[PDB]
Amino acid sequence: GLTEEQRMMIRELMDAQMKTFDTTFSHFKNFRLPGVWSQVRKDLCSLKVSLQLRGEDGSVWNYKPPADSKEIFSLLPHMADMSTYMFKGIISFAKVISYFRDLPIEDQISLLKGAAFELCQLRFNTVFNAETGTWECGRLSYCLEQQLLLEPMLKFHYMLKKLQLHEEEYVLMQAISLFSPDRPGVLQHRVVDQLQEQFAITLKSYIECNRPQPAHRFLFLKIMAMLTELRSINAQHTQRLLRIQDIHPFATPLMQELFGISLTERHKILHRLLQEGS
Amino acid sequence: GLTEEQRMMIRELMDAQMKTFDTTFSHFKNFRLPGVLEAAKWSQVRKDLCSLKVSLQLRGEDGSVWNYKPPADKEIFSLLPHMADMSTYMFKGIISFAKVISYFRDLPIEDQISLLKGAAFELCQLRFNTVFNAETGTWECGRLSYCLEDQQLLLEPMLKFHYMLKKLQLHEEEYVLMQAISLFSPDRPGVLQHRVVDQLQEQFAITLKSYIECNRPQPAHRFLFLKIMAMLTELRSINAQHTQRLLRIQDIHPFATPLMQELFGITSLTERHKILHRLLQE
Ligand SMILES: CCC[C@H](CC)Oc1ccc(C(C)(C)C)cc1NC(=O)c1nnn(-c2cc(OC)c(OC)cc2OC)c1C
Repeated sequence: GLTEEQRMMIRELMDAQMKTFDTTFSHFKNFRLPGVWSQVRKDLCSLKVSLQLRGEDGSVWNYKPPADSKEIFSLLPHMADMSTYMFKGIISFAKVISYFRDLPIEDQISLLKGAAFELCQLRFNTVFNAETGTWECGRLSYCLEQQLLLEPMLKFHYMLKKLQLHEEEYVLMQAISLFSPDRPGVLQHRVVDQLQEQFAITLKSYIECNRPQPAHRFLFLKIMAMLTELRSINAQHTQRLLRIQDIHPFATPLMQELFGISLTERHKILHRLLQEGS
Repeated sequence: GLTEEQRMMIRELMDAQMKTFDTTFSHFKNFRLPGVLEAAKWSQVRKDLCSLKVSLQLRGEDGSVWNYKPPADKEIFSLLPHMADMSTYMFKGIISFAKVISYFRDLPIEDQISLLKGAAFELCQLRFNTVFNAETGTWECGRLSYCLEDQQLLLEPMLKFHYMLKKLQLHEEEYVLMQAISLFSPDRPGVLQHRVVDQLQEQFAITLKSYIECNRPQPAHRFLFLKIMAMLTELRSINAQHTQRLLRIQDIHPFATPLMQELFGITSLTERHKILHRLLQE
């Protein structure tokens, strides 16, 4: 049994997730596609994937990427368009949350700047297939091509998928990650921290009310440990992606705002999206 | 051996084939691709498209491979715009091939149109056979490949034609001689100079027959010429079948390029074939 606010808190996060997560990716359209230095290449080989695109008629386009030999940056324009679409649903997810919109406009930008990558990877894990190693995104599919676990990103997705979390546990991780008080640029550190502690208490209470099996022992502490690991991966890959942008500019205008390439003035797209409605 | 006129007859056909056959399909660009998105009229159309089912493969300069798996069953009309662009590109190379031949230029412009109107499909299949892989079942057109999908395929005469013709393992000179015999068919609709085209076709047949006698062993290729003539006869029937299959599909779903509309009878001999007439002047 959870308190009435804990029940209300989960139902709002669940309602916000349903309204702002295009799990079928049907509204993802107008995306770039592949046409018909030593420190950089070591990272891209781990996340090498093949792109599949199913059609409403039943046809299947399949893209096998070129081998290792300006060929490792062919999928990045598409992945930038995909990451931007995912984050636009993340922004809408934050706007629906009542505790988020009541924050100052600068804190809303600072929180989304620090949780952009983390909240996308949590939503990506829900469409990740453990056996096939494929992120099934409705019309689109991303299939990979023992040693991969050395890459923290792939290792994070396999460990998180192994926990077999509920929808409520996924959206609570998004709330705990979004309401991080120690993000760069946050002013209301104390108010955001108070909000984060309530999401953690709600997550801890939910697990005790629905997970009696021994496979889920210490599950709350595992989740909190995964959120810390995901925070480190965020710092690694955000620093890594700036090197690729430095050599081959590929980021969309919204991704450029999130990287640093007044807050409301240099984050014009993010400011406009926070003022717009559903 | 071969007579000096027959030797020069092969040299001209080989020269015409070399100048007009983009064997690597390097100049085939700007083509359409399948996008990322009464009752007896359709019933007869579905039977035609399910016969030949191929998957499209696109190799890239960097090493990437785009692959298109066709759908099942207005969904079976996804590959037609691409094949219309491929056929038109092949037709233009066939027209240029005939224009290089001196025996073809001396014919009236109407007989040139009539011969090209009846042998356009046949000469493309002969060129397509040279890039067909019997083992993999794929037409390798350089960066483009067309792999078939399921004796299940021998039922269609078109696929059976390519496998039987490939088994003969014909030379380049024998292939280009088949094109001349097929191009100079005197019994095409609209042909006027029946005797010239018939005598010209007989000389190409004699040259092809004499070429086999002088460049092949004695007992092994004793009937190779008659096998070739049988394949040309079978190929003429496939042309009549395919031409009728395309008119039914075009009537329901227009996909024909302007050049294909003229060669197939869709809307004087030069009044209804203005595009084909212009390509013969230049
Ligand atoms: C389902 C597709 C995804 C998949 C899920 C983990 O994974 C990838 C797999 C392969 C590749 C290759 C290009 C190497 C082939 C990439 C990814 N993955 C990504 O391309 C990516 N995933 N997240 N982000 C990202 C997003 C952000 O917010 C918009 C952000 O903040 C601005 C920073 C980000 O990166 C540090 C990217 C660029």
